[PDB]
Amino acid sequence: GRKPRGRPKK
DNA sequence: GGGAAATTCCTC
DNA sequence: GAGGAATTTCCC
Repeated sequence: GRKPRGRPKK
């Protein structure tokens, strides 16, 4: 749904 | 535990 | 519709 603002996971 | 980068969400 | 701005995570 709504993905917060951040750097992708490893 | 600090500095740097990627993707996302919103406006015009 | 494309660009600009804000927030979060990773490596050493």
